[PDB]
Amino acid sequence: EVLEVKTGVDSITEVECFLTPEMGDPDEHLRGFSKSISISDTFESDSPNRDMLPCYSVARIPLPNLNNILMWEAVTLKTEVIGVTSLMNVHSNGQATHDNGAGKPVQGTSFHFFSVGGEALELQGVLFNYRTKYPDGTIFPKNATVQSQVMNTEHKAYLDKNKAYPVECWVPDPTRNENTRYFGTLTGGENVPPVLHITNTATTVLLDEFGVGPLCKGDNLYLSAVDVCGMFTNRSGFQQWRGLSRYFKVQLRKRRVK
Amino acid sequence: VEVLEVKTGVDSITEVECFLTPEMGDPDEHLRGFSKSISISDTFESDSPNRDMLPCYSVARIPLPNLILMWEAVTLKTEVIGVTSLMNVHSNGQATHDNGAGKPVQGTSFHFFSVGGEALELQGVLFNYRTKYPDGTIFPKNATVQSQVMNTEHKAYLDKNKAYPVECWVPDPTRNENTRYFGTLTGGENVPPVLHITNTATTVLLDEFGVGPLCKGDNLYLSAVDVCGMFTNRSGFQQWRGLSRYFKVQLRKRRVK
Amino acid sequence: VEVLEVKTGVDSITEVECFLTPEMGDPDEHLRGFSKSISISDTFESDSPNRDMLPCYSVARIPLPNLILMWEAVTLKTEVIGVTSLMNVHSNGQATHDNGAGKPVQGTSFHFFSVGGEALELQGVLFNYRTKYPDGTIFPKNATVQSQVMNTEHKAYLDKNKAYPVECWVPDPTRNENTRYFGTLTGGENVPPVLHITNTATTVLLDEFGVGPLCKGDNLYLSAVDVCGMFTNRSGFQQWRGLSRYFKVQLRKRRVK
Amino acid sequence: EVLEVKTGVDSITEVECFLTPEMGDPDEHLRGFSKSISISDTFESDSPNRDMLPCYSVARIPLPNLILMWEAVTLKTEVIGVTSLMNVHSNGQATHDNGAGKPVQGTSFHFFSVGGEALELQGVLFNYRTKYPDGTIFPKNATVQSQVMNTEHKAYLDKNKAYPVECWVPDPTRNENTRYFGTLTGGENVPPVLHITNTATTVLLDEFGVGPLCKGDNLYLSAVDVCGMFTNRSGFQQWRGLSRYFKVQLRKRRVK
Amino acid sequence: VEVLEVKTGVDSITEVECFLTPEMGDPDEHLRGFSKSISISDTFESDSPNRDMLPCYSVARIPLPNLNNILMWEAVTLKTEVIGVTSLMNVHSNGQATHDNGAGKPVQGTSFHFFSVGGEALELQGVLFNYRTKYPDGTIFPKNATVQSQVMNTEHKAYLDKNKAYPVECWVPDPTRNENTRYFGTLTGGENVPPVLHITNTATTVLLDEFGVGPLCKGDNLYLSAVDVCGMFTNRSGFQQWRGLSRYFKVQLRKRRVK
Ligand SMILES: CC(=O)N[C@@H]1[C@@H](O)[C@H](O[C@@H]2O[C@H](CO[C@]3(C(=O)O)C[C@H](O)[C@@H](NC(C)=O)[C@H]([C@H](O)[C@H](O)CO)O3)[C@H](O)[C@H](O)[C@H]2O)[C@@H](CO)O[C@H]1O
Repeated sequence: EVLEVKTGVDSITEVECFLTPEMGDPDEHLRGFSKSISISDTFESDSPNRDMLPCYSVARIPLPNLNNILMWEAVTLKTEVIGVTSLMNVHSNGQATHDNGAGKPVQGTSFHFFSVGGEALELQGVLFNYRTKYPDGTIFPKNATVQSQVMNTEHKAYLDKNKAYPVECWVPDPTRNENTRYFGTLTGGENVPPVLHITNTATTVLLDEFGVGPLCKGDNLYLSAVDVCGMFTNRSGFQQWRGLSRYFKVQLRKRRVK
Repeated sequence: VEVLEVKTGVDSITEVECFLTPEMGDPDEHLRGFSKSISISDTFESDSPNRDMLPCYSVARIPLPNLILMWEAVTLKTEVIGVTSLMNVHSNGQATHDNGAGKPVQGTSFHFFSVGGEALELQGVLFNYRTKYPDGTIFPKNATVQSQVMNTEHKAYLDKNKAYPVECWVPDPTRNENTRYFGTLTGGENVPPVLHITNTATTVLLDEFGVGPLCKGDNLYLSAVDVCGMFTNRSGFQQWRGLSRYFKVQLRKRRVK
Repeated sequence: VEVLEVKTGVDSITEVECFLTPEMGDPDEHLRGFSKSISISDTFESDSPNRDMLPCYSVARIPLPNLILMWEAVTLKTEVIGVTSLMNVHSNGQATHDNGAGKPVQGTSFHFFSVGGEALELQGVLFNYRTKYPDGTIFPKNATVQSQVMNTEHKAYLDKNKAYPVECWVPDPTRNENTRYFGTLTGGENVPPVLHITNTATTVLLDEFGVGPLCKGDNLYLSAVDVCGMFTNRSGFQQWRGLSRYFKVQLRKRRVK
Repeated sequence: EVLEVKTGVDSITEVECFLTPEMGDPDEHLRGFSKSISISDTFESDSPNRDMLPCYSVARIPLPNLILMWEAVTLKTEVIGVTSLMNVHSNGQATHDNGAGKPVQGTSFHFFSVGGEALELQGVLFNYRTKYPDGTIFPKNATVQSQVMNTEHKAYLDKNKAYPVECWVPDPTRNENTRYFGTLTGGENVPPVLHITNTATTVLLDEFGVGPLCKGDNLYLSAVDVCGMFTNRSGFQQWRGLSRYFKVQLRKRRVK
Repeated sequence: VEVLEVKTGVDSITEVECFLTPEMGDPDEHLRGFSKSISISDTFESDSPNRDMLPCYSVARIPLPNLNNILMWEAVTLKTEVIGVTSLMNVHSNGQATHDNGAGKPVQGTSFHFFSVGGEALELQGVLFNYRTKYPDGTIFPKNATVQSQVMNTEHKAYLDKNKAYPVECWVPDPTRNENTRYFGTLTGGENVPPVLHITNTATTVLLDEFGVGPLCKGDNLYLSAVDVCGMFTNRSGFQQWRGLSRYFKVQLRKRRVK
C-alpha cells in the first residue's frame, strides 16, 4: 500500500552510471565483441561456446539507507547508448563492400533493451531450439522440452548475475515485473542498418497509471540492459556481435508505504 | 443490449492474464513453433498444402467469474514472448556468405491480436480459389473464382485451435461489433522483424461510446497470430516461425437491460 | 447551397456498409483479382498495353434513403479485405533462392479510397503520351507531350467500373470539393506490402467548417484502388494483385437552402 | 510594421494552379524527363549538358490589385499524376527474365515554397570544377570552398527552366518572407512514396501569426519534384518529374 | 549558479546566425568536403588511419555582446539546417555506374548528423571501435587506450575546443556532463543507407530544460558544434570517400541574471 511522497531537500536522490556490454569477450583485445559466430550442422548439435553468446547486463545500485516504512521510488530515467560514432570505423580489418571499397559497417540483427526496477528483472525462458546445449558458466533454461520453443512456464529466473544470462534464451517475463519498467526492440535481418539517436534532452517517466514508480526493496535499484548493435564482419567474412555501453540517470524520491 | 451503468465496489473488477501459443504447423516432435518446410506447387490448380505447412489462428476462450450484469473488457496489455530467441543464428542456418553467421528469421510476417465478448468473426479470402486445403483444417467451402476477391458465403467463427489457416481467413469487418482486433501483415522475403517489448503500454478497448466488449455467457475471447518470418535451414528450405503472445485484460461489471 | 442545421432525432442518421472488389484486369476465368502478365513494349512509341493488363479504379454508387434535406457523410471506417491471402507463397511462385519459398506479392502498390456526394473527379496524367490505351478503357484523349506533365483537357468523372485505368488518372485536386480522398503510391520493384487491419480506427470526413460530403440525389459515391503489388510466377512473369476494400460510412441529415 | 487583418466579403482571395516540372526535356516527346544521364571520365571534366539537369520551377501569380498587402495563410499541395509511375510496360528494363519493367526509383527531391517575393537561393556544388552549361544560371567564380559554403553564391529564383537543382538550395540566412519545405531522399534503389489527399492543409503563419506578405500583389510559388529515375531497356537512366498543385488562401493585411 | 529573472526591454535579446563548414579531411586542394579514400587495415593492431581520412567534429566559438550584478546570455531557440542537400544529385561526376549505361551511384551509406548549442565547449567521452587503432598526428584522441576503451574507459574525457581536431569515430558527447549544452545526433550505419535530408525554415527547437533554463554562455561565448557526414561518394574505380555538408545555425538569446 502506497501513501504520500516525502518533500524537502533530503527527499530526492539521483543515480548515475553506465552498464558495459557483455558480448562474450573472446580474447584480451576484443572486449565488446563476441567470438566469431559458427553454425551447427544440425539442430541436435547446436552447442554455442560461452564467448559466442551475448548476455544481459545488470547492476544493483545501493541507495541511501532508509531503515514509518519509506522506500525510494524511481520517477524518471535518462538513457543513452555510449560510443555510437565508433561504428564509423570502417577501416579496421573489415570486409570491403566491393573492390576498392570501405569496410562493411556493423549491421544486421540488433537488440536494444533497458529496464529500471525496485528488484531484479524477472525473466521467462524461450528457446529458438530446445535441443541447444548451453555452455558452462551461463545460466539457461533447464529441463528444456519442445514446448520450450514457444512457452514453458518452468523457465522462470531473476536477472541476478552479470555476464551469465544469455540474451537469446531469456526475455522479460510479462506475467511478472510489476515493480519494474522495461523497454526493448529487436530488429532482425542480416543487413538492417543501425539507427542510433543520442540527446541529453529526452526523459522517460517511470510512473505507472496510478502515478507510482518502481519501489526499491531493501534500498537497491536494479538497472538492466542489452545493446547488441549488430555484427562486425572481418576481412575473411567471420561475423561477431558488437555491443556498446548504456548510460543511466535515474531520479528517485522517498515514498511512504504501509 | 441497452448499456446502463458500471458497477463500483471492490468486487466490481477482475483481470485475466494468459498466453496463447502459436500454431505454425508443428511438423514433428522437435519443431513446435515451426511449420513444415515450404514447397511450391507447379500450378495454381495443383496447389495442395500439407496441414503442417499452414499456420493457423490461435484462440482461447477464458471463463470469467459467474454473473443482468456482464463483464466489460476495458484495457489490454499484450506482448510477443521470446523475441530474443531470433538471435540464435548459430543453429543449422544458412550462412549469409562464406564464414558468415546464419541468416536470421525474416520475410513475411503477420502479427495480430483480438479481444472480444464472443468468438472472432472471420471472412474467407483465398489467394488462389483452386487451392486444395487439407483434412483437419476448416477453410472456405464451395470456393469460386470470386473467392479470390470477396465471396460472402465464406463466414465463420474462430471457435477452434489448430484449425483455421491464417492464409484463408481474416477478421470480418462487416461483423465483429463486440470485438476489438488489430493486425499487421508485412510481406516480402527479406523483411526484417521489428519487435518491441514493454510493460508500460496499454490499449483501451472502449469504443467511441465508452463501451468495451461485453462478455456473453461470461466468456472472454482472445485470438492471435504471430508469424514472425521464415527460418531458413542450411539447405535453403524455409519454415514459418511463430512466437507466443501474452494478454492481460482488465474487466469491469456493467449493467445492461 | 447555404448549409444550415443538422437534423436530430431517431430518423436522422443512417449507415452504409459495403465492399468494392478490385479490378486488376481479370485475364481469364480463374484469375479474378490478378492482371494479365505484364509485358514490356519494344520502344517507347510502341507502348500498347492490353486491357486485361491495366488495373482500373473501382467505384460504387450507393442509394440512400429517399429524402431541402441532404445526407451528410460524417465518418468512415475502411479496411483492405484478405490481407492474409498474401501468405500463400506455395502456389506457382518463384523460389527466392534454391529450395526457398515463393517470392511474395511485392513491388509497386497504390492504395486509394474516397467518399463523396457525387462522382470522384479525375485529372489525366500519362507516363508516356504516345501510349496506345486499349479499346474498352476510358483514357485521356487527344494526348500531347504536355499530357506527360499537365494537360488540363484531360478531365473525367469516375462514373464507370472496369474502365478508368489507374496509371492514366488521379483525383483532380482543382475540383472534388464534395469528396474526401486519400491515396498512397509506394513505387519500386521490391517494396514490401505493409497492410494494417483494425476495427477501431475512424476517419472524420468533415471539412474545416464542420461539413462532410453532401449526397446529391441521395447517392453516396465510394471509390478505391488497392493494387498490393505484383505476383511473380515460376517463370518470372509478373501480374498485379489487388484486394477488396471495406467501407462503413455514417451519415446524418442536413438542411440546406 | 504589420497591423490588423481586414475582414468582410472582399477581404479574402484564393490562388490555385499547377507548376510543371523542368527535368530537361531532351526532345519533343520527352517533356518531364531529362536527357539520359552520362558520367564524366574524371572529376575535373564534369560537364553536364543542359537537358540533363533538372531545374527549379517557379510561378509568379498576380493577385487582385490593391497600405494593404495580401497575406498568404494556408497551403494545400500535392504531386499530380503519381499513378503514372505504374506504367512498367513502356520500354523499361526488365527486372529479371520475363519480369515487368523496373519502375521509377532512386534519388528524389520534393520541394515547395510559398513566398511574397522570389525564393532566395544559396549555391553549393558537389564538385566546384563542374562546367555548367550555357542557358543555366549557376554559381559563378566557383572555388574549392564552393563545395561546402561560399557566401558569394547568392541568387533569386526569378526564372523558370534556369536554376539547376543540384547547384542551388534555399538560403536559410534569408527567406524571411517565404515558407519552404523539402526532402532529398538519395540512393539508386530508393522507392517513391507519394501521398495525395484533399484533406491536408499547411499553415503558412510564422510564430507571430504572420504569413508571407506579397510585394507588388504577386505570390511566388516554387517547386521541385524529381520523383526518381526511369531506366530504359538498355540501362540508360533519365530523371522523371511530376507537376505540383498549389492552393493558397490569402487575406488582406494592413501595413505601415 | 543561481539563475534568477530574465531581463526584458529592447536591449535584452540578441541573435546569432552562422554556418559551420564540415571537416571531412580535405585530402587535396580540390576536395574540400571530402575525406581521403578509405583503405582497410589487414589487422586491428595495424589500423593507422591518415588524418585526411578521418572526419572530425566542427566547432565555432561565437563571441556575444559583452555583459561584464552578473548577466549571462541564455540560448532559447535554435533553427538549424544542412546546407546544400541537392548537391547530392550530382550523379554524373566520375561516379561508379550502378549498372551498364546507368547513372552514377549517389552518395550513401553510414551517416552521422549531429548538432549542439552550449554556453561552454561540448564535453566529450572517448569510445574506440578498436583500442589499438593509432590515431595520427594533428588529431586529438583518447590517450592510454586499453581494451576497456572499446566499451567505456572514464579516463577519456575532453572538450571539443578545437576545429579539425577531434575525430568523429572516437568521441561522443559525454552524457555524464554537458549540463550547460543541448545536443542531438543520429548515427545511421550500413553501406547502402539512403540519405534522408529535410530542409525547412519553419522548424524551431526550444533549448530550455525542464526548469525553463537554456544554456548560459560563460564569458559571453556561444558554442556551436556539428557533424554532418552524409554518406560516402563512390568513384568509378570503387574507391570511397566520406562526403559532408555545412550546417546553418540561428540561435536566439536573452539576458538572464544569475547570483
Ligand atoms: C528500342 C530500344 O530500346 N533499343 C535499344 C537501343 O536503344 C540501344 O541503343 C542505345 O540507344 C540510345 C538512345 O535510345 C534510347 C536509349 O537511351 O536507350 C531509347 C529509349 O527508349 C529512349 N527513351 C525514351 C523514354 O525516349 C531514350 C531517350 O530518348 C534518350 O536516352 C534521351 O537521352 O533513347 C543511344 O543511342 C545509345 O548510344 C545506344 O547504345 C541498344 C543497345 O544498348 O539496344 C536496343 O535494344
